[PDB]
Amino acid sequence: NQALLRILKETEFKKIKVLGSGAFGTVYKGLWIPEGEKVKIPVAIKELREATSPANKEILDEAYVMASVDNPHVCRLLGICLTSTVQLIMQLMPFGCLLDYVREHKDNIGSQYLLNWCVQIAKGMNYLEDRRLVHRDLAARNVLVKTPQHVKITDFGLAKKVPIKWMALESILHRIYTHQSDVWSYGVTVWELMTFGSKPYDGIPASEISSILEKGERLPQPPICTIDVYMIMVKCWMIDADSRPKFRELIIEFSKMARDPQRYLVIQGD
Ligand SMILES: *[C@@H](CC(=O)Nc1cc2c(Nc3ccc(OCc4ccccn4)c(Cl)c3)c(C#N)cnc2cc1OCC)CN(C)C
Repeated sequence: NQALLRILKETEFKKIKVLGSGAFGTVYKGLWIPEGEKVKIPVAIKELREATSPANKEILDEAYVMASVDNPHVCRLLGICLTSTVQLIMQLMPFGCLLDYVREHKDNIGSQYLLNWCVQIAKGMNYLEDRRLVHRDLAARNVLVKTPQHVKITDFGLAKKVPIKWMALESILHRIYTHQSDVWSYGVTVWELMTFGSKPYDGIPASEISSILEKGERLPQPPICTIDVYMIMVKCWMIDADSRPKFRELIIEFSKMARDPQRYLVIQGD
């Protein structure tokens, strides 16, 4: 179709530096210069190394699926460069990533800027769930910042070495991913959010995990974060999928907290 996805050619941009990496591919702050038109436009870029190639085209059929998303908390794909390597370009969000960013400013951060981010990310999925689209990878590192008040969800639907420290039991056990597997990736993404970006399990061996969970363990309570909140992070880490809390229920609960965080997220700052 002729969606809102713009197909560009290698003669419209040229990376300039490396921002992030790891996962499927990397990313750089290239410079888009629409052909025939003029306007040094800035944009990122992901040169996905490989995947599996199970035609060299589907890579597109999905793009449009990435270009359809109609959510203010779910980054939408701009264009794409098809060739010896697929190039994913999009609007450059000058702000870091929910991950690093935060980390950067754990000082005067805010009980609100977070008690939302959790509502912004949760509100982001509730849409993906309504579209039969599974992320497969949800982490502070996979969430951009279009403003310390407007966060969006990047990277998702791509898969269509692994984030064991995020995935669930099944996904780790029986490579099974569902609208329930993320609810697990979420409650965590926030934890790293509450503990101002902190590699969960710092130490343990990705392997020893499948077990550590088999008996509900580790993943302490983010000092700050109060109680009722944690129950949200934990209740999301249930071994019985049908036990977790669908985001639709996560958005209504977080919105009930944000309207008075000073009492839900203790902090010795302000
Ligand atoms: C955080 C480092 C960090 O801040 N990295 C970034 C990333 C971006 C991105 N990210 C991004 C995401 C996806 C892209 O494409 C594929 C795609 C798009 C949408 C949905 C699914 N898949 C591309 Cl090309 C880039 C964007 C975008 N879009 C814009 N600006 C970014 C800035 C940036 O850092 C800026 C300093 C922790 N590291 C591990 C990465």
